[PDB]
Amino acid sequence: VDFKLSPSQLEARRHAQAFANTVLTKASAEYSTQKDQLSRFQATRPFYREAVRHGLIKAQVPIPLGGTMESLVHESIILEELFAVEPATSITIVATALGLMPVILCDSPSLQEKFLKPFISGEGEPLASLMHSEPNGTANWLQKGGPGLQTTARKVGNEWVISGEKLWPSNSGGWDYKGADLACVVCRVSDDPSKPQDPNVDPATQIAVLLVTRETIANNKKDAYQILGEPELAGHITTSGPHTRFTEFHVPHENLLCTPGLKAQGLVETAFAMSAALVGAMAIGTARAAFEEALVFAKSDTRGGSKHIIEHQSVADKLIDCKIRLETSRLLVWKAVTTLEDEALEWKVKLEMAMQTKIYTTDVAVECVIDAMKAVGMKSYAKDMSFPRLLNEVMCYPLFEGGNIGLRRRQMQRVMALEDYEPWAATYGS
Amino acid sequence: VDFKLSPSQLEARRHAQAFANTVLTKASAEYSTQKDQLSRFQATRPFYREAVRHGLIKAQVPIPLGGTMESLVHESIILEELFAVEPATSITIVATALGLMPVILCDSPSLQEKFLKPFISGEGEPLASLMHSEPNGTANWLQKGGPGLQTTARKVGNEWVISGEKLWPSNSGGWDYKGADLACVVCRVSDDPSKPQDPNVDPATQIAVLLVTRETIANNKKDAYQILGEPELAGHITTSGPHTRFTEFHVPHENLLCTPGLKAQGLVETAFAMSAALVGAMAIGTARAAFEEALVFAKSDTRGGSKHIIEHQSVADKLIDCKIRLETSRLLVWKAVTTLEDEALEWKVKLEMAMQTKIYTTDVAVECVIDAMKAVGMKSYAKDMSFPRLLNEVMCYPLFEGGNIGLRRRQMQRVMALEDYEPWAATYGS
Amino acid sequence: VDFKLSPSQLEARRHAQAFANTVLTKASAEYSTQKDQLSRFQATRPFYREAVRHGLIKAQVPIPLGGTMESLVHESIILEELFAVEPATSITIVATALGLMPVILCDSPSLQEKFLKPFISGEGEPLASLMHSEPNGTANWLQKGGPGLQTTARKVGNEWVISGEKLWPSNSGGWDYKGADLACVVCRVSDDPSKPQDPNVDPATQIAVLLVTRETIANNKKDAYQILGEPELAGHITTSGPHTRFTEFHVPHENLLCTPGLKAQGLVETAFAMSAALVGAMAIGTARAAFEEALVFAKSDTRGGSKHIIEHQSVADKLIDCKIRLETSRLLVWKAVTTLEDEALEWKVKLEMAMQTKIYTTDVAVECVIDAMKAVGMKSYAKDMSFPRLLNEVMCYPLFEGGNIGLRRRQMQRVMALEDYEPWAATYGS
Amino acid sequence: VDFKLSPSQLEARRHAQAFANTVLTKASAEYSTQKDQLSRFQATRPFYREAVRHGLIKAQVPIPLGGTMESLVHESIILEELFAVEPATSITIVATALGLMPVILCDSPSLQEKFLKPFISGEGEPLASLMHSEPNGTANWLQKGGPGLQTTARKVGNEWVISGEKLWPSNSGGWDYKGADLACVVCRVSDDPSKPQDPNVDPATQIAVLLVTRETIANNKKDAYQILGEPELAGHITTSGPHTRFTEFHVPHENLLCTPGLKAQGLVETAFAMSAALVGAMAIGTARAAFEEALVFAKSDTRGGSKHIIEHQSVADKLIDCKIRLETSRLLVWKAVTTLEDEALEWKVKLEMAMQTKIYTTDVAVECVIDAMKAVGMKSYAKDMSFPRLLNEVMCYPLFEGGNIGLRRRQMQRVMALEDYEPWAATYGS
Ligand SMILES: Cc1cc2nc3c(=O)[nH]c(=O)nc-3n(C[C@H](O)[C@H](O)[C@H](O)COP(=O)(O)OP(=O)(O)OC[C@H]3O[C@@H](n4cnc5c(N)ncnc54)[C@H](O)[C@@H]3O)c2cc1C
Ligand SMILES: Cc1cc2nc3c(=O)[nH]c(=O)nc-3n(C[C@H](O)[C@H](O)[C@H](O)COP(=O)(O)OP(=O)(O)OC[C@H]3O[C@@H](n4cnc5c(N)ncnc54)[C@H](O)[C@@H]3O)c2cc1C
Ligand SMILES: Cc1cc2nc3c(=O)[nH]c(=O)nc-3n(C[C@H](O)[C@H](O)[C@H](O)COP(=O)(O)OP(=O)(O)OC[C@H]3O[C@@H](n4cnc5c(N)ncnc54)[C@H](O)[C@@H]3O)c2cc1C
Ligand SMILES: Cc1cc2nc3c(=O)[nH]c(=O)nc-3n(C[C@H](O)[C@H](O)[C@H](O)COP(=O)(O)OP(=O)(O)OC[C@H]3O[C@@H](n4cnc5c(N)ncnc54)[C@H](O)[C@@H]3O)c2cc1C
Repeated sequence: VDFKLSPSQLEARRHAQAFANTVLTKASAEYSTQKDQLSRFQATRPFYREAVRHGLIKAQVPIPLGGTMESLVHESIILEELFAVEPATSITIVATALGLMPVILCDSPSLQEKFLKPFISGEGEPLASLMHSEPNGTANWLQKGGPGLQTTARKVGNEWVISGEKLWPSNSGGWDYKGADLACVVCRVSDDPSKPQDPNVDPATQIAVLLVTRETIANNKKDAYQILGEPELAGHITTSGPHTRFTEFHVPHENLLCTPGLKAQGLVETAFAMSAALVGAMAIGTARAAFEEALVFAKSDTRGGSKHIIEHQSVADKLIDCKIRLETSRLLVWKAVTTLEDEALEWKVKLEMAMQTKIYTTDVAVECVIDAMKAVGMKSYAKDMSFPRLLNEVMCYPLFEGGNIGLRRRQMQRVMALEDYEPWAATYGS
Repeated sequence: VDFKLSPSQLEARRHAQAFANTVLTKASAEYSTQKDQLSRFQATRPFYREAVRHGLIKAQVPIPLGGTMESLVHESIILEELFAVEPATSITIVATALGLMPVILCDSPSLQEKFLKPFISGEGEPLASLMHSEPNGTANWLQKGGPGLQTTARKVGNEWVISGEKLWPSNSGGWDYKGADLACVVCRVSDDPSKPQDPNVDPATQIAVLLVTRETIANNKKDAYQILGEPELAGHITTSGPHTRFTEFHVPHENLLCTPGLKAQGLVETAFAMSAALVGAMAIGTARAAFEEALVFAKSDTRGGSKHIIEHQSVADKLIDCKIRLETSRLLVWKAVTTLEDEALEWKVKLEMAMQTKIYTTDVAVECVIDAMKAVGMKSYAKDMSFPRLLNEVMCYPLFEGGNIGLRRRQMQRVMALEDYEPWAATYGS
Repeated sequence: VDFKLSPSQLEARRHAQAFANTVLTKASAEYSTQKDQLSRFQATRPFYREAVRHGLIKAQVPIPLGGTMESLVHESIILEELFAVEPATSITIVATALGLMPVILCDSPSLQEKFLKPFISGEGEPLASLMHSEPNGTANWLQKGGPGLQTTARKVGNEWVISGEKLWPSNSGGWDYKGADLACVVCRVSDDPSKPQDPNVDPATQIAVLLVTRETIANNKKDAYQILGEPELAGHITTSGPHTRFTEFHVPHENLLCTPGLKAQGLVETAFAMSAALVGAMAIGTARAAFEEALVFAKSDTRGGSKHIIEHQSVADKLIDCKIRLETSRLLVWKAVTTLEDEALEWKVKLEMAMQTKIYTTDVAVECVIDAMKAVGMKSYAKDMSFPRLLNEVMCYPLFEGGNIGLRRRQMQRVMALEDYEPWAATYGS
Repeated sequence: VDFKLSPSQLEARRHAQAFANTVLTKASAEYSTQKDQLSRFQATRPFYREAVRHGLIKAQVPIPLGGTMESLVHESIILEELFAVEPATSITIVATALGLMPVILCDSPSLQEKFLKPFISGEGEPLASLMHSEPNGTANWLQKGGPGLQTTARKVGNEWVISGEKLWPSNSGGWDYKGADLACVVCRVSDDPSKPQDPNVDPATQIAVLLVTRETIANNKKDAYQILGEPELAGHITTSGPHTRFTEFHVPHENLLCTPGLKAQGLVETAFAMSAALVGAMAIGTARAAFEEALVFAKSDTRGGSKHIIEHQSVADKLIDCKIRLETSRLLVWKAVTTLEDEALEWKVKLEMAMQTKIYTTDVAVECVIDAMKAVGMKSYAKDMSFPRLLNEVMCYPLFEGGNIGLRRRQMQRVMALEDYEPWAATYGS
């Protein structure tokens, strides 16, 4: 046990720091004049282009597979620094890394080689998307007896036909609504999309993931793929996770990521449990910019009295608590990622640790922005301070990458319920 | 001890709902299409005009002073209700009420007759503002040995000369930046305003209130009253509370609301204690809107599953916690306004109850919207639900109207520390 | 609406305070010297005797039925003052009250007259118990599908035969293990006590309540009613709430309280809803003792510094939090028992209000004792202060009178899920 | 960054579980029959004897000093295992670790060799005690202008003369009230103890540590050293920390630990910072006992339902919240201790980290035990579960070892207020 950072870990951080200040700081002058969600997301392209030009997309892909990813701790340190300054574009890198996951994670070197190609290249503006989420929601997608997913696939010849709607998956229609360079569309296999799911089949056995690229979309009727809309979001106002209708959408059997069933759900599960751990780095960075603006203010403004605000017990108390949450949070994300990475542990041990991390860090970052604001007082509520932005931004986190109430709390409840559950396995082994 | 409502109480409510539904829901369509705080405030003018026509401004003024205000519970009921639908305009009404309070509460019938006449007339869109807050903060305005207010006043012959800046005062510039129809400006008396407050005088002894009209400003040089700015706020985006610089600004002695010193500080303290209790009705309206939107969703939505979202223990739990916060908060606000109205009670007993009320109800309203958003899940985060508006608006309450950390917890703590403190005196008597 | 107390509410307070000061403060000299739960219960008899002689057992039966109960607001006020000083004996009174409740609430003049007679006489030390609780739990006692209560009854000729175990019912074995003077035993009906509950009959349809007296027990065989043990409890170390076995226990049909089924369940439910609301007065008393002990200490102790510790903002903050929780809880309790007494309101509005009361008051009393200890510091942890006793006493409340996690939040949740639920009905009617 | 345990960190754990299971489990039979705090402590003497025989006292001293302590993380893992089973004796081993710390931390090799001999011995029952706390309190001992420590020392010839009272220091009177084998007595230097601390001198410059053995006490008159009492504690009922008076108590110059003043104060600070960090492991163990007992219950108990109660979202949510707290706590304890051992790091940085750890782990473990009791329900309140023991044990943690409100938060506030404060020095370097 050791918490020291190697020189490569410190360079990643200097690097992510330098990119956030020199490039990210300028994003806002471009997007803030834009009209609606997409205009703002599009005003973001030059900065994501830089992100690739700085090698940050290549760093989403492990070295065995062509990329420059050194570890998940490196990745945790980079996201925290990025989010600490500007979640525009930074959010696009992460959506893209999530998009690449189920490939990154498969049995097929040829799929890996085929699909990872534009991201590991160092040029353009390539975008991935794990399209799981729907208009009718997903907390119960694996429930025996229930509607299951409403994006369905049937096999017609040597292709697959997709029928169904998706909502929220970031990046999913690219910069232009012609689609994203790669997108892993998660489906339920239904021969007849007019049939309810069979209440007697395990929903997990019917999962299929089907890659879909700008090519697939194009080799298809102009209306087999339409963008019905784009949510106007409370914060993260430069992201795109549109409403997408699939109508008789043809995709080649070669684009099938793995056997449908338990193996396809495994990859979606594993992808999502990784992003669950990494997302705490996003919360950390946001709440960290809250606390740091609050700290600098409290150490330099006396608010009409004789001493700096930090000298009031109640002010220091709010700051102490933010600090505590940030520190315990970080420790937990690093603990989580390192546990994911450890080949000796069973999956369910790694999954329990990831759910904890997602739940704790996202919940606690909310508390941390709000205490920061409360300590600054009325000033924190005017837009010449970061706080109105941070507050909207920070509320995404318990909600997204699978909300705490619906998904992550249940996934951890299921694991704890198991006969052979070991609460301390990630620490004390066995 | 009795909680049943009277006929006038039930009608006050039916009337406020009818006005919020038929008039206030139409406001968004007008203010949304505007680019800056001030435009969005100006766009609200017709709704304020209807409110006067509906009696609602006249009902900010006590019956014996010519108004129609029936009781502070009547006021409470109406503000919850207005605030459960649309804070735009609603917040103008309550800011006019605060602005009218130091006149309401003074003991001079000729000043009352004169200055309250516009606001009981049934006509126009007259605005009032209590101009207290300052760019440097006010948590410490009564600190002995501190700098004190930065708006000072001095007597020159037969008039008063205001110098310095105000920030945040709702409505203070008016519809058009030529002033509110009535402003009570709170100033610290200083002969040489470039010399520090004397460390040796109780700051409360130097407080003056000066009434400043559209006329007083019209009778001064153009650069003697300058709006330097209008904060862009997170929520309540249709309010106005500019940054105003008074430079050698002449007020007539007949505009002095009373003799400078402890009586003047006392009128201001009593004004902010009353609004400290009432602001809980605002908090409860905004959180009720959250809890109700969530509740209706939880009961009409299975969120891809077999059963309505409310049949899940963790979902019910959040809704239960919100309900309880709403319930306890309303009880407290009614308890507190009823306390303020009790003649048999010492002011310290009334002060303490009003501070409790503001702290609790405002803190817990935030918890309430956030818990509602959580139970609704990802959908609560897009702007075709009310939540992203509700969240930004609720964060105002702990911060504004004297912030809890700096102002109200300290006012309460001064009373608790007094030798003669009777914790339960509002309940069980002296 | 009104919070002013009448002269008899003031008197009731005066009288409960004088009783607690002059009588209840002496109990501890007697019981502390004792070896087990029961001897501590037994050492408390002279104090219950004084309770009876001060008319306090009679004040648990309403005037229409021959007792002196003035109103549930009166009751609340007495409970607060008893528990503010001494829960021993105080607990026995409220347990007697609960055990009388189903006779009180049954619409049957001959039963009322026969069974309440000892409790209105102002003589002896008669005890009553409501025997619902069981060794295997009771949160799921109305679950269709489930095993249901395991105290069953069957009618065998002109009489009823009880077989099963009860645990936790206060006072149930009387002073001497020969039985409470009146016990209401809730059973599930099964003609064959070895058959599992029929999973297609709604459990509420099978509830019976049988009245047992020391005479019913004496006309049974010795081994038909055995006390199997007495829990040694964290706090309230002077209550008896035994483990009881019923083996072939013979009860006269005419000791049957009402027709088995929904009417019988409905009686148990009403009794428990009323104690739900009144138990908040207990939680308040205990929490209030803690707060008032910390307050007086904060106001007189400098802790080796130069000011009373109440002048430290982190000290003030905790006591402010305690005051807020006490104040809200009391308002809530009075709202609840007032709601319960309203004939115009339907059952579910009342039950929901009561559940809300039990949940909030009992959770938040814990926090209020723990924060009071943190305020005082080390010294709170030693038995020359009250805090050790209160700590253990306050933690009963979330758990007993139907726990919040499994009983009260489920009852409240079931109400909130009905299509015809009106959240604000107890406040603004329908 | 690495979280994997070394084979000796694993053996430390095994060794500690073994000791606790085989030895500590037997203490309760012995101490439970004893009728006061000292009697209960005395009953423990055979278990501390066994702990010395297992080398646990020797493991409290670093290797270069003739001890067997391998690292602070080993120490943390050890104390977690002792406290997860039984704080009796365990509490004495850490109290002795603390009493030894001023001596271990001093820069003086022959004083080490002399005073540490009996603790690295492997033999007897030697006790140490850090005697700092006083009847009047210690949160403000360092306050310029305040009263200061009420235990004072003056130089007389070649001896020091102690006057005043200590309260709470653990083990301070020995097994028999003739004193601990080594007590470090913290005094304020004063030539006339009847005269107030000089308000113009920095309290930290007047600090002296005198080492007092059974010999030092033996060489004095009977009434120079006297135990005036022994607090009866809520929890930790077998530990001793008496009320001690010193009256003209004479200590030799060779027993002064170091030069009075800032060097001496720094030795006290350093020792209490180390315990502040390590005490989290005590808190983790108590809260873990609670979590684990409830988790077991939850997966074996249906509570008359048809499913194990962990199957209920509300129950699981409780256990999830506990687990998060214990996980985050442990990470933070390991971070804190590792940070203290970092020679490359500045003291402020180590200090802040240790303060954070104490505040979090000891606050959050109270919540953890209370949540666990809520999940188990009525049953947790009876003394045949371990919860009544845990509940009183846990509430010591936020209070003892420097309370969180008075001491630990204030220390952290002063570091955060420093101009050259680096929030992340411990994670990211300077
Ligand atoms: C910026 C942003 C980016 C996003 N990026 C992506 C992306 O790359 N890929 C993608 O797939 N999605 C993405 N989303 C969606 C995101 O992951 C959501 O978390 C996902 O929609 C699941 O949402 P939900 O947890 O609210 O569950 P929902 O199904 O919408 O359920 C909502 C609520 O119902 C309740 N509930 C439902 N079922 C249960 C139950 N069984 N038990 C208890 N409570 C229950 C819970 O309160 C829950 O909060 C994005 C969203 C945003 C805002
Ligand atoms: C919608 C809206 C309407 C408004 N309407 C009005 C109005 O009608 N009239 C008017 O005058 N103003 C108005 N304002 C301002 C509002 O009343 C503010 O609450 C007021 O500016 C005081 O803010 P503050 O409590 O943050 O104090 P500040 O003095 O600005 O200090 C801010 C922070 O410093 C810390 N702090 C400072 N001093 C202390 C201390 N001694 N102890 C502990 N902590 C301390 C606290 O954390 C505090 O929150 C309005 C603002 C808004 C958004
Ligand atoms: C099991 C056990 C073991 C112990 N072992 C030892 C030991 O080995 N050595 C030893 O010396 N002591 C020991 N004690 C004492 C222990 O370390 C206490 O923490 C110590 O007495 C200080 O307590 P306190 O923090 O409550 O400070 P106090 O000075 O007693 O202050 C009490 C309260 O006053 C308020 N307060 C006072 N000043 C301020 C301020 N300036 N700002 C804000 N709030 C303030 C705070 O709420 C604080 O909680 C032990 C006690 C126990 C129960
Ligand atoms: C001082 C004292 C006096 C008492 N007086 C009486 C009395 O007069 N009469 C009487 O009948 N009893 C009495 N009892 C018992 C008391 O009312 C208990 O509340 C009752 O035993 C039920 O306990 P419980 O809520 O924990 O339910 P249990 O059935 O014992 O359940 C325990 C825990 O399991 C979990 N759980 C079980 N089912 C569910 C579910 N469906 N959903 C979510 N979680 C669930 C919850 O976390 C719950 O807290 C007394 C107890 C004490 C300590």
